[PDB]
Amino acid sequence: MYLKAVIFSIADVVLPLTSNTQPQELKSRIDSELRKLFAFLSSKGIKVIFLTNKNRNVRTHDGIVTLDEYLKRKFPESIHFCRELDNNIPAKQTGKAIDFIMAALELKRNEMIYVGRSQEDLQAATNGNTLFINATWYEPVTEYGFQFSEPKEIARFIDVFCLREQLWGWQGHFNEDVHYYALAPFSTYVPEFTMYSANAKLSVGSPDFWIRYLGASIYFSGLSEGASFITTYVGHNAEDPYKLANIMEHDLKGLAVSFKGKYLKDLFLRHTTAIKSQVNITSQINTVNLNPAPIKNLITGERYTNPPKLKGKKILVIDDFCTEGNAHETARMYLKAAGANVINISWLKTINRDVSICEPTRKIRPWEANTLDVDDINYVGTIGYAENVTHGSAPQVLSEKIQQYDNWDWPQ
Repeated sequence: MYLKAVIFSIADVVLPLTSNTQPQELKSRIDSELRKLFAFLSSKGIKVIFLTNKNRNVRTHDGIVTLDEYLKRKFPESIHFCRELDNNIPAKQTGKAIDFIMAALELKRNEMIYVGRSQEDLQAATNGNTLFINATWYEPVTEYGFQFSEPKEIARFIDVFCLREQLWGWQGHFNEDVHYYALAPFSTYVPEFTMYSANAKLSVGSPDFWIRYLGASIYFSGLSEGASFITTYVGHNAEDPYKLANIMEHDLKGLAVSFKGKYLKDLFLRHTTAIKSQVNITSQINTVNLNPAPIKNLITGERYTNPPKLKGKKILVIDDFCTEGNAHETARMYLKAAGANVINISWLKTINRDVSICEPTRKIRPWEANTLDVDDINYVGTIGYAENVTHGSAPQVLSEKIQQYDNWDWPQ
């Protein structure tokens, strides 16, 4: 098991608090779905924790009861860590209540996730470096994605992405600074399979499917630890380089929030159109660089006034396809030149294609255009495909995983 406990907060999750003008049938439906979720978790051996501050009064049809009485009668198979009832529990928003639960239940930090909605619970989860599961069935969120609109979505996320032994279908390392991960193997029989149309929706899967796959694998693998930045690469056409980022921006913002990191949508610039390749690697190197003024505030559009501080910072680079690695290696080359610690993550790894690892013989000016000759490339090694496929991973599983996700329903 990767996931051994799910923490639930109360406000706008178990009980609607912000509003008292909700659809009259919704609270009963949510209670029914929460019981299904908790029973599902129990059936998988996963503990249900309520983490609360006050043993607040709760109005019921029969009268007022305490929160502990309410939870124990409605959701008896649970663990209620309530600060008002136990002075040993640290203040939630410090993050240290996570440390308390880890010790009390003898669990690792990334053996738990944290379902909440309020800003106070977002801080409790993220300051405790636990994955935040943003529950939006009582209070909507418009600023970013990676949301869970009803309790069934949490069970679907867990069942599809969190219970399998293999979080990555392919992964490899080279020297001490090259780290490649891919969610699933991929093989096709057409020459240039597109993930999205020329002029936008995805062709394979969906934004919610991929962000949930990414979130689970990055988190339960331990790979999110210490990540400061998440970014995407750029398409080959300088006139339209952000088609993937544009589709995934909403959800990548939400994943960054949940990781206590920052999503830099336009850290990479495609200043000139290149040959599509993921072909000599100079085609990539000579047509991209780092943006010295990326968007700092995706709400306002305000840009950094000085280049982001990347030295010694861990950055997750996410792309859709990895074939021979020309895109990821170029992304790594620029970020490494700026002093960052780079993780290269792909949705899909093309089968029977090896990744050539490259290092420049000449110095890179990472924040502006560079023009390298083919002789300026040192091919230092290879992360092969066959040698690094994880057990049970085949190009046939992605189809089955999307089908399982798209048609998911409560089991019997």
